[PDB]
Amino acid sequence: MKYMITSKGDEKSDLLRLNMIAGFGEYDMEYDDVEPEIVISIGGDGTFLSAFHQYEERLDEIAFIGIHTGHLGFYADWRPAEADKLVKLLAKGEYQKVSYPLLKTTVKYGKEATYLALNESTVKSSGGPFVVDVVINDIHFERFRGDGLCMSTPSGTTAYNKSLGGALMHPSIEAMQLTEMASINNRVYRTIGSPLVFPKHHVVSLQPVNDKDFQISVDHLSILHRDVQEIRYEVSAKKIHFARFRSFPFWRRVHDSFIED
Amino acid sequence: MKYMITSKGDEKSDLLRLNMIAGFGEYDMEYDDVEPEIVISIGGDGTFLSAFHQYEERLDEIAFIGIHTGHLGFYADWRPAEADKLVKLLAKGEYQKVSYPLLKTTVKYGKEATYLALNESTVKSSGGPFVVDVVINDIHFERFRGDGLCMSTPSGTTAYNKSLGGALMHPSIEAMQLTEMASINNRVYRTIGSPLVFPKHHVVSLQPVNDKDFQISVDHLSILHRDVQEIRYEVSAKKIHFARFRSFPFWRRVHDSFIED
Amino acid sequence: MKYMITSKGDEKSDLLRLNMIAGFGEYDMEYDDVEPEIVISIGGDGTFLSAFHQYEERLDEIAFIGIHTGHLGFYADWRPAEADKLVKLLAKGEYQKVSYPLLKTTVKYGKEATYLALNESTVKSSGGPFVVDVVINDIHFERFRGDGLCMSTPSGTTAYNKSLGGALMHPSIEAMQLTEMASINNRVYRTIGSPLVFPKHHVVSLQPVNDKDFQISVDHLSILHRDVQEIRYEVSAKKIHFARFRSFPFWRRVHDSFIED
Amino acid sequence: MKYMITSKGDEKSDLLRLNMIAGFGEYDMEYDDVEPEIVISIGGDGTFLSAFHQYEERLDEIAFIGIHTGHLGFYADWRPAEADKLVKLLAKGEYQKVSYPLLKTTVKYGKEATYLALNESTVKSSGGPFVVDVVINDIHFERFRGDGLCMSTPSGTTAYNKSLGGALMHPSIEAMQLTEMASINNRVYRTIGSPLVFPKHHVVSLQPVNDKDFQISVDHLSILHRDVQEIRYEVSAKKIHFARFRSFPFWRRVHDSFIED
Ligand SMILES: NCCCN(CC#Cc1nc2c(N)ncnc2n1[C@@H]1O[C@H](CNC(=O)NCc2ccccc2)[C@@H](O)[C@H]1O)C[C@H]1O[C@@H](n2cnc3c(N)ncnc32)[C@H](O)[C@@H]1O
Ligand SMILES: NCCCN(CC#Cc1nc2c(N)ncnc2n1[C@@H]1O[C@H](CNC(=O)NCc2ccccc2)[C@@H](O)[C@H]1O)C[C@H]1O[C@@H](n2cnc3c(N)ncnc32)[C@H](O)[C@@H]1O
Ligand SMILES: NCCCN(CC#Cc1nc2c(N)ncnc2n1[C@@H]1O[C@H](CNC(=O)NCc2ccccc2)[C@@H](O)[C@H]1O)C[C@H]1O[C@@H](n2cnc3c(N)ncnc32)[C@H](O)[C@@H]1O
Ligand SMILES: NCCCN(CC#Cc1nc2c(N)ncnc2n1[C@@H]1O[C@H](CNC(=O)NCc2ccccc2)[C@@H](O)[C@H]1O)C[C@H]1O[C@@H](n2cnc3c(N)ncnc32)[C@H](O)[C@@H]1O
Repeated sequence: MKYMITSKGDEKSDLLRLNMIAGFGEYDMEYDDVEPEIVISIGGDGTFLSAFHQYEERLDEIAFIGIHTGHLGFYADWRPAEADKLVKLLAKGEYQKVSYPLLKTTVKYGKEATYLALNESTVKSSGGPFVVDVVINDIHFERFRGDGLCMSTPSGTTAYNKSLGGALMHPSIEAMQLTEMASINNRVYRTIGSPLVFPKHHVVSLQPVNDKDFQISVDHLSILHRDVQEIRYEVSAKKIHFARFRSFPFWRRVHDSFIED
Repeated sequence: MKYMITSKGDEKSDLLRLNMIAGFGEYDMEYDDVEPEIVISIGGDGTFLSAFHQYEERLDEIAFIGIHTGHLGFYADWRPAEADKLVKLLAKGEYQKVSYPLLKTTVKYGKEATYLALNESTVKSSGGPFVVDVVINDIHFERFRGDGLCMSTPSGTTAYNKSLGGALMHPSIEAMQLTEMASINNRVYRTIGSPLVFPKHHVVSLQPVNDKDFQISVDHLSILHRDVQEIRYEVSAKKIHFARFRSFPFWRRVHDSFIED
Repeated sequence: MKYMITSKGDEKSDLLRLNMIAGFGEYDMEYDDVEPEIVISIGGDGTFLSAFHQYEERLDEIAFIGIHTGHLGFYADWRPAEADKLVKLLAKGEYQKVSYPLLKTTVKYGKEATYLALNESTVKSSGGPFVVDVVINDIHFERFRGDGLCMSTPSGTTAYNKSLGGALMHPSIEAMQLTEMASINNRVYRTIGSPLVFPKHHVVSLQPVNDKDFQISVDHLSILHRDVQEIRYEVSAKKIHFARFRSFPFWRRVHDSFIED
Repeated sequence: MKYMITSKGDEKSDLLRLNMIAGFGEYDMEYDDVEPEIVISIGGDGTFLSAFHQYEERLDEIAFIGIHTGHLGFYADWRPAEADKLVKLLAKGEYQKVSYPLLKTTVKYGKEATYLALNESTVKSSGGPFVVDVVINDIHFERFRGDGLCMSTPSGTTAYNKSLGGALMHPSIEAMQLTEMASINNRVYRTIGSPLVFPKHHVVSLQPVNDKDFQISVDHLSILHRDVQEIRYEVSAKKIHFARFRSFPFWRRVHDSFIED
């Protein structure tokens, strides 16, 4: 029905976008970037991430599709050569939807801000040492000293989380994963070390010890937050929906990206 | 109703066992180690593991309880001082049950053997190099060369899995986790490296490349298997049930064991 | 002969400093913080690091001593109770000196700046992605994409380097060690992963790929450098000298700090 | 002068060997596999390792050369196409020698056995738990519980040591590196975790706690030792010598093997 297309903005992606719009013009399809029902991202995973955040207030009404004009992306998992086939199948419709879990981040001050992540949310200090108390379902778990912390969605586990030693999780698992960035461990300072995987309805709370200023990232976006009293992580009730047109299993996607393609 | 008690076999555990039996004699409780409904393990996690495997054919009819006479165990999570309180609460009954997921291992030859794991199942070679093809839901994922592989239950993630870099997973997540033991990675040999977390109904199959003899462990038990054609891992449909009498959250149990107690 | 004493600045360290000065007044010892021959640091390792950098232009004329008024430090390895014994032994003299290797960092622009490190020097980006070409003795070794890189002295290996997975090296080895911070590794991006240990006279050069702005740290000090053409690492020809009065072996120091004391 | 050639034993390596012998027949070169001065290994690193151990009692009289008929090896670093060039340059002589450090392993019982390693020596248990006390220069450093331990030469650091998280060390550094295999770390059990790098004249001693039977490997060779009282590691005074005919820097060799070739 209603659809829009975002572009990475290079020549290859802009022209693929115009060609798909022309191809869409031959069906009962209406270009609408205010209330689209299909969002096509042409570029890479960064382009797809921006498309998700552009429309994160209408996630239940939108099915996303990614086309990678560079190397294979984990979200942009369609090749440009299949664009005409994609146009045809999209126009007809009757496609199945698959849903991936998302991460909710709440930042409290001394007022509240909430953010939704498709990959992950990270916390680092403003410049000095990073020290937070990690509280799991109101239980004090550890005092973390180090570079920072990363809380990843399942589909995010192949991104920053992977570089930090985290496990790769199949996205059908409604969970979030917390990994450490360079923790100090000696006689007096102790962290768990291992990645931690949390189910739905578990709340991980980060509470400042001394400094209350933190650089908080949500996917690409990174903002300095001041006078922070708490950072709360939990699996969101909201999910992102993908239009699926053929089988591209997650573990094959992992294989193609990290082992060989 | 019917109950039995296993002991580590040292003086401390044998006498605690006899005292609980005497205390149980004052209620409508019958000692039966053929068809018990409550299985009390007195000792450590190894003692608890043997109790589980002693009765793994009646898991749906049994609630397990562990008493640790040494350091705190992840399964034997009751102190000996609470034994009298445990007797009293057990006798009355009306206790809630909590269930943890289990791992099913199938070993095929050229005939079939199946095993149930509460912690993990590992595969190593008989002596020479270990090389297996890793197949996920019939998709060839990687050729693994190294010391071996470990497939862990959620409650097993704090055991061997943790020492191999795996993530700690809350046991409410029905999953299994595959970690690598010292993989070779160079130009010609590529593994994923990261731990992999699999949901229910995903089948991980290990298939020999040259040598077909493997040392396979299931919890404590380790057996040399010969003429192996395939090793299949999946989350079991069977679950282990614990009698719960108070709140001892998993993440607090993790905290008490690895951070401080 | 000539000596000075730096203090962490809390009450405990200031008063210990005044007491040692009073005790030194009973010997042929002259307080001189312009050209001291003995530099006593009272506080922690951060205090010792500042003392080293305060006098890094007279390293060949100075023997350093650290007193830890908090937990045991790797550089401040004397307890406050031994201060009177230290005064007496220092005044007499005839102490042996031990030398630790240092790291030289050269930053080139489009002009040159050089820095000396006792712990390590790290490179991170100004905000966006960090991408550098790593060149070893003029040989292009890898293109590094990730959070950053850390080059550690031997005595620094128990500090940031340790938290990044680096090896602990005995300080008698004239070397530097390069560790990765969260590198991306997929089909198209490849780093070595492993820590790299370099002997004297090997030059590791970091060369920008796109962005030329970098946040460069040397021990505690962190500075944003702009218009960087190259960052060069090599083991310095200069060494830091410690006054030794009893045996405190490095591996015992490692044991006391990380295993138990 | 005197020379011999070992072969992997496949058709490619046997015929290359015969062709080099025929080519050597045109110079003042004598085939002697009793007291050779040049040892040519044709095959892979395993073939080279066997050549080293075949002649480990005449290391000071022998210069080794490796030809890799498969993928590039770290010791067999010459291609078969250069065999004729190698024959010519070898016959003339006047080649430079480069030396790599070696590892000495002493096994004491209740009698003594000593072994020389070019890659590494590892210790594992006979079947049950592996527990040893790690003693560094007579100082008790840690009690290690886990799968085992690996002590690597510098040139060995790119082999098993690399798969265990160890650092890659340039072979001009006279050192040995100790890495852990899956150590248990909790409240009651503590190891250092990090790889440890030891200079010449440091002695690392492994002492049994309960079981005295250990599976000890030296390069390819693996032997069950019984009634072990101590395992002692130190950098050997003996070195292996390579004939060098052109520049093939170690870090380029690392690059070609792990990054790209
Ligand atoms: N260019 C602006 C936006 C950059 N990123 C977009 C992305 C992405 C992504 N998501 C992936 C996924 N779920 N599974 C596997 N692949 C996934 N990709 C892949 O990652 C690559 C791109 N990303 C990248 O170079 N970032 C470095 C960076 C650092 C600082 C600022 C900006 C960029 C590409 O190949 C794509 O295919 C944003 C995402 O970087 C991830 N990120 C951040 N820091 C690191 C790190 N140190 N190591 C690994 N990933 C990191 C993080 O997770 C974030 O959401
Ligand atoms: N004694 C015969 C039986 C030994 N093990 C019993 C157990 C256990 C256990 N389960 C735990 C859990 N889910 N979460 C946290 N804690 C858990 N425990 C804790 O682990 C300790 C005991 N186990 C141990 O020293 N094993 C070494 C070993 C090697 C070879 C043969 C026999 C023993 C104790 O403190 C207990 O509290 C069996 C279990 O060893 C685990 N295991 C095996 N190898 C390693 C390793 N290299 N690193 C870490 N764990 C290992 C594995 O996972 C197995 O199921
Ligand atoms: N307070 C201002 C100055 C802080 N640091 C002083 C120091 C130190 C030190 N040197 C040590 C050594 N050679 N071997 C073992 N112990 C050694 N110490 C020990 O490290 C602790 C102190 N340092 C620390 O919390 N820093 C966190 C930090 C981050 C950002 C800004 C400021 C501080 C103390 O216990 C002492 O005993 C400076 C040194 O931090 C090291 N550092 C930096 N980031 C990390 C990290 N993520 N993980 C581990 N170390 C880190 C680095 O290496 C630097 O030179
Ligand atoms: N085939 C009989 C003999 C096998 N090995 C010969 C070798 C070698 C070698 N030395 C290398 C070096 N210094 N730097 C880089 N490359 C180096 N190679 C490379 O390693 C590959 C070969 N080796 C291998 O598959 N071994 C697995 C194995 C396990 C159990 C029994 C037999 C073999 C090849 O590509 C070659 O190019 C012996 C050496 O295996 C090393 N080894 C042992 N276990 C592991 C492991 N889990 N992970 C990584 N290496 C391991 C160890 O270190 C030993 O000395």
